[PDB]
This record gives sequence, structure tokens and C-alpha cells, in this order.
Amino acid sequence: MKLLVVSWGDFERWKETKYRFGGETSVGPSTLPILQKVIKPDWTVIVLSDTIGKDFSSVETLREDVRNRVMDFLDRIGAGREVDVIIAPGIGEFTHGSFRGSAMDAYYYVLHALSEIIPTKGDLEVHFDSTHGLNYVTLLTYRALKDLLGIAAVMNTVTFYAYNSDPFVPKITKELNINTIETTMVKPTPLSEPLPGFDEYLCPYSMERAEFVRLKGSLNTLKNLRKEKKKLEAWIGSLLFGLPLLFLEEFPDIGRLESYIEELAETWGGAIAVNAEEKAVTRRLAFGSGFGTLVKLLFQARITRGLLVEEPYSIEKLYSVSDRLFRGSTLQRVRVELGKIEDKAIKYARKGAFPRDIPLRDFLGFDAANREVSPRNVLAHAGLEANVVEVSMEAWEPKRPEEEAGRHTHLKYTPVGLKKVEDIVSRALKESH
Amino acid sequence: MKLLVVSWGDFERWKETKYRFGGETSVGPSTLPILQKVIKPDWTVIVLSDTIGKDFSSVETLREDVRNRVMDFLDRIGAGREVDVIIAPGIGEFTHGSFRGSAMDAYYYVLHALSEIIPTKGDLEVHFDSTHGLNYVTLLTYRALKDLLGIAAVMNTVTFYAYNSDPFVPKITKELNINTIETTMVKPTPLSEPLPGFDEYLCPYSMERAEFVRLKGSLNTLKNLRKEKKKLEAWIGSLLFGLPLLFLEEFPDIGRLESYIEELAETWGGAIAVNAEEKAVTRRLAFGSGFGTLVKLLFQARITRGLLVEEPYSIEKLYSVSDRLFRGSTLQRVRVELGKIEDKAIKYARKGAFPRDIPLRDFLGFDAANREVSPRNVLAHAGLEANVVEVSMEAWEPKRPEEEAGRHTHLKYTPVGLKKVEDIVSRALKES
DNA sequence: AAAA
DNA sequence: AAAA
Repeated sequence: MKLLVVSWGDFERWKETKYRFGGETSVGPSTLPILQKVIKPDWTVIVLSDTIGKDFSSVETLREDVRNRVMDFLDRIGAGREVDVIIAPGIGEFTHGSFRGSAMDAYYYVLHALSEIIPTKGDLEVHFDSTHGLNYVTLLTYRALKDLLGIAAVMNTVTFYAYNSDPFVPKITKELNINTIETTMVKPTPLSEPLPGFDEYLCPYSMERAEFVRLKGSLNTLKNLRKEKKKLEAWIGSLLFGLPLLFLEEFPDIGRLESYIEELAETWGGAIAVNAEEKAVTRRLAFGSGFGTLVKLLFQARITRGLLVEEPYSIEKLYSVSDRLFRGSTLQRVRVELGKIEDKAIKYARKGAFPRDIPLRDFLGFDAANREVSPRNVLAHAGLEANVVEVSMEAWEPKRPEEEAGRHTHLKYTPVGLKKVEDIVSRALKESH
Repeated sequence: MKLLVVSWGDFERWKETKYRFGGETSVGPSTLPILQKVIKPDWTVIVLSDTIGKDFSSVETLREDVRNRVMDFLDRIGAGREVDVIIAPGIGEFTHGSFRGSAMDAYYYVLHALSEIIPTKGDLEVHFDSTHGLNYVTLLTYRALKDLLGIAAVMNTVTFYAYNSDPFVPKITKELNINTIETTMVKPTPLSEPLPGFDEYLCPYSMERAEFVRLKGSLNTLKNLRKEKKKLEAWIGSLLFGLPLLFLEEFPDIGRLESYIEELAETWGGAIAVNAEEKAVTRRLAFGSGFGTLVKLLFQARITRGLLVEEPYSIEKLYSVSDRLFRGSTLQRVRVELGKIEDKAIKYARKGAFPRDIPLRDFLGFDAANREVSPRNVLAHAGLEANVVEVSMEAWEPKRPEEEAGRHTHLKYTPVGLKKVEDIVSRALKES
């Protein structure tokens, strides 16, 4: 899958010129048709400001205005119609109207928008054109694009290209070259944020104290997230710290996450007052970092959902999950920890012993010296700490126990053990931020 | 230490407006004084396109012309004397001149320029303004800033703020708000890319390929990296994978890296052909990714230079280094591995035993026929693998061995061991 | 806790 | 809001 994103300003104010790209040449007011010809994308994404709209009779009338205007422009230029248009919440006081709100709303809106567009299965080749864009929309789109591709890179190969044209001077210009200003193999960056406090999901921009308190107080998200917070932070830490069993046991509910993001996005959408007479759009609620963290969390869940399996978790399963999620010394320490339990399972099996629901400490034959559960031992042993994990060997007739022990040996956090791991991994994720 | 960086285009064509920022107000043509007034920066940086240069005699009368007119404009609105001015190489075909070259040369030049300005000690509060910026220069300056602060974040606390004002619209404009577009705690990202092939340090933009090969041949830098490439990638791997002994032993020569960069820099600049009559700059050499990696490598070395402790490398010193350099699970892995060697060294000290110049396998007491050095065992055991490391205990009169053993127990790689580790860590960094 |  |  190849993906072309373009940051656009006011497209009706652009001059006809000549564009050079990949040896091909193009006459027109936009870089898009030559970008599509050369790159041949599987899908195109256009990101432009809300401020281009010229109708204030409704918020949806303001977006059907801007959309139709873009649909005309794509016909004027040789551009296709396989396109998604993201109408981002823009700021300022213009000749044809006024738009107030948090400037950071565009980041959270575009992040949320791109989250539902960027494919969650297979490799990504992403092309970003900034020739036509506004400074602050372009930077926040670049940032929102990168942050998601960083989570995509955990499971899949992600190459990122960025283009800007030669600068346009009124009449000195004859041909503009479309230059590659970036070419990057996106590094895998799993989410390393804790869920923030319940002030930083939706904030009041221009709203009376009592009215905001009623909206905030009405949200199912904040009520639910209060109790679900620790487990989601335990899962976030599972990817970051190299804990393959906690990844599986703490895999989040995608439906519930989808529910939280739609609820907040809708409260924000509904809190936009479009004053039809005096041509003013006021976004009376602003998105917080908490909304951003949730969007990223659900994206990481979608990216990695294919690894999840049913409740009996074998050492062979933890091996394969680990080889996908982890790299470098994190991966190799996990393989050594699974290896030590595997090699012990093999010894038991040679003797015709198949222990069931036994603590890992009793499985590996530890001393009675330490039963306390430290962050040191939890983090250092890929979360397979001796005092929290329970082991069960399903019985079989061994002929080559070296290769069949892995499938028949299962690991499980004790109900007490899981809560000790949750506290440690949650606290460590919050202390590392 | 608070830092302020601003992205500027053509600073003359801006009109008088007033600005609102953080419970203050200001009148003038740029946001810099009201930013300085609220932010209270210990230093200011200004990144410009060199395309605004008018007098074309040669390169020093372009970086003069622009620095002249920047310093005139900074007297007009009282920006003070605490300012650094980066005249980044721009491209295009303009009213008063023509600048040709690679679009990406601005990134590497600003990266290089920023690598020498940004403090390499103490916490950082970086403030960034995109109000006045060109499209590409602002985007590359932003990326250049983030790439360096990510490495700075390894050792210090780095908070980053970005600003862009309400859009200046000439009719119906009363006052523009300085909007905060970004506020983030910068995540520690240690350098995680190998040094490339000796192709991609300088590339010919507009140089006949026979001339480039001649020039690439006269560079001492590429001939010196030929040797060092592996030993430097091993050091890069040391930070990324949590290998504290390899970090100390492979610690790069800063004076030497300084001389590589300055040579690649002054070579690039010496291949800029200015033509006074045609009014045309041409940057015949382009900066490659290899130049960027060397600047980032040097910056990471400056950031972590304080940790290069005096020899020999004791368990106590390795703990101290590790406690500063590593986080999360990687730190605990390293602490557990130093704890294994420490606890053994205590058991030895109790019996009155102080082994000297002993392989770590013999120190820990290992079976035969596990002498093959696997990537698995080097990366998984904080690079302290039993077949590559040599332990020494300087004999002492113990009183509390549990406290004393850490100081008196030294670790080093065997001459053969270090090359296998270098090979393993270099290879692991390339598969990335 | 690698060959507690 | 193709160099506020």
C-alpha cells in the first residue's frame, strides 16, 4: 500500500505554472496531478483548513461547502476522485468570516482522521506534499502522520517521503522542481505515554463553567477510564518494556476504545457554535492530550490485534508474538527467559513429570529467600517474574520433547500476581515519561 | 536553561501589527520581542533562507549581506545581543538572484549549525516559532531540532514548545494571538542508524562524476572512517541495546569527529560556485545522510562525555554509568547482570580469593563447549557475555565485602572478544 | 534469574 | 492563506 497525503491552503488563489517531477512534466495550479502520475498511489488524502468555508448557516453546511469546492478543483486539474478530504479546524479572523478555538484542535482532529484511514495490516510507503500548505496545519499534519506511522512500524515496514516545490516568484518562475526534502525508514516507536488525568481529554475554550461541568460530567469515557486506566497503562508498558504475556492478558477492548474516542469527538463536534448572522464559528470545547493518547492507543491495538489468541498461552505462542513486537536486546532477553522455562519443561518431560497450576518459582526450584515482587525482577525477566506467573504442562507421550514441550507448556499471571505486575508496569510507564 | 529558535523568511516585507502572548501585548513587524519578553530565553536562534542575499561577488558577500540586514532589523525591534543567526542554504529562481542545489542541504546545514549551539549539559526548555517561516525551511528546522533534542533527552529533561500566530490578513486585522500549536516532553531517542557506505557523506549535485571521485579520494575523513566505522557503530549499539562496558571502551574521539564534520562542511562550501554577473549560486556538492549521522553521533558523544569514567572499569562505576544512560527494562537487565558478577565477587572475597586476569566464564564457573559467541547471549546479557569479558579483583583486606567487592572488581573485553562484540553489535544495528 |  |  502506497499513501499520498497533501497539506493544502486556499486552492482557488493558486497560479498556473509548470512542475518537474520524476522526469515527467505538468501544467496546472497544483502539484497533485503530477504527484499521482509519478507515485501512482493506492489512495490520496487532502488536508486543508476549515477557514476556506464561506457558509455559516450550519457547521455541516460549512463542510459540504469546502468539500464541493475541493471536488470542483479536482475536476479543474486532471486529479482523480479516489480521495479522502480532511477539513481540519482552522483559526483566525478573515474577510469572508471568523474561526475561534484551540490551535491544537487541528492536530487532534487530523490525528483522529488519519487513524481511520492509514491501513493497520501490511507495509506502508507514505508520501507527504507540503508545497501548498499553511505553516501550522502542515507542521501538525506532519507530526500527526509521523506519530501514527511510528506505531505502524512496530508490526510493518514503513518508508516516509516528503516533497516541497521550488518557491514561486510572481513572473520570474518558468518551471518549479518538486524536491524530495525527506526520505526515512520510520523507526518503531510503541506508545510510551500514560493515560493523563481527567482534565486533559476535553477542555473549555469559550464555555460558562457550569455548562462545561455538565458536558464533562455527562461523559461515560471519563467515568469508565477511571477504573480501566491501570490495565491500559499495563498493556502500553507491555509493548514498551518487552512483556509478551502481559501483552496478551491485558489486550484492550477495541469496541470500548472506539466508544470513548467517538463520544469525545462527538461532544467536541456538538460544542461548535456557528453564528449564521455575524459569520462566526466558535469551537467552545478544545481536545486535550488525553484524546490524542486514546487515538494512538486504539491505533496500536488495531496494528497488533492479529497476534491475540484464546486464553491458554503456550511458550511457542509467546515466542512468535515476541519475534513480531520486539527487537534488539529486548527481544533477545525475552527469548532467553522463554528458553529457561522451555529447557526446564523439557527436563520434567524426560522424567515423565507434567506439573499443573504450579508457581514458576516452584517450577524452576527457587529458595524461600525472596517472595516480595520488585520492579527490578518483573522488568528484567520479561514480566515472567517467579512469584506472579503460574505454569501448567499438558500431559503427552514424549519422543522428541525438545521440540514439543513449547506447545504443551502454558504460562498465566495469578489473579494476585497480575495486579502486582499492573501496579509496577503502570508506575514504571508514568516514571519514564 | 531556556532556548528560543525562530524560522524566518524575508523579514523586511512584514507589516506593523500588534501581538497577544501569555498575558502581554506588543506592536511591531515580528513576534520575537514579545516572545523574548514572556519566554525570558537564556539564548535565541534565528534560522533564515540565504536566498534573501543580494550582493553576489562571492559566498562571504552573501552571508555578510544577510547577516548585516538581520542585525539592522534586530536593532529596529530590540532583540538584544543574545542571538545566533543560521543562514541556511535555500534554493529557487528569484527576482534578484538564482540558487541551485539539493533541497535537503538546508536540513544537514541547520542540523550541523544547531549541534554547536544547543547546550549539552543540564535540562532544556526549547521554544520554537513557525509564524514567519518558509514552508520547507521551517519543516526541516523543526525536524533538525527534534532529532537533536531526542538525543539530548537521553541524559537531560527536555520540554519543547512550538508557536504560530493567528494568520495575518491585511484587511480587518486588529491583533494576532501567539497560539501554542505543540507542548511535549521529548522522549529519549538514542542514535539508532548505522554509518552508511562511503558513497553517502557528500554527493555530487552538479559535479562531473570523474571530478567527484578525484575529490572523494583526497578526503582524509572517508579513509579514517574505513577503520573506525565498526568501532563507532559498536558505540551507537552500546546506548541503543544497553551495553555499558562497550559504551566506555568504544567511546568515540570528539576532537577526531569534530575534524571529520568540519572537513565534509568546508569541502561542501568550497564546491559552491558563485557567478557575480549571472547572479547564480550553485552548490555542486550535496550533504548525504552520512553527514547527518556524524553530526548526531558527535552530539550524542558531547551529551554523554561526563560518564566516560577513569579506568579500570569497576562494577560500581558500571552501575553509576548504567543508572544515568538506561531506562525501563534495559536498566534492570543491566543491574541484574552487574549484580550476578558483584554477588560472585563477594563470595570470592569472603573465602579470601581475588582472581586476576580470568575469563568471566571461569569467574562464574561454566561448563565446557559453550564457547561460541552468539548475538543472543551478547545482547541479552548487557554485552557482558562469559567468553568475551575478563574479570580482575585487586586484592584487598575485606571488612564488609558486600560493599567493597563492587569497587575492587574490574571488567574489560579480551582483545579477541571486543572484535566479536563489535561485529555482533554493528550487524544488529544494521538489521536495526 | 545464564550454569538461582 | 504561492515571501504575513
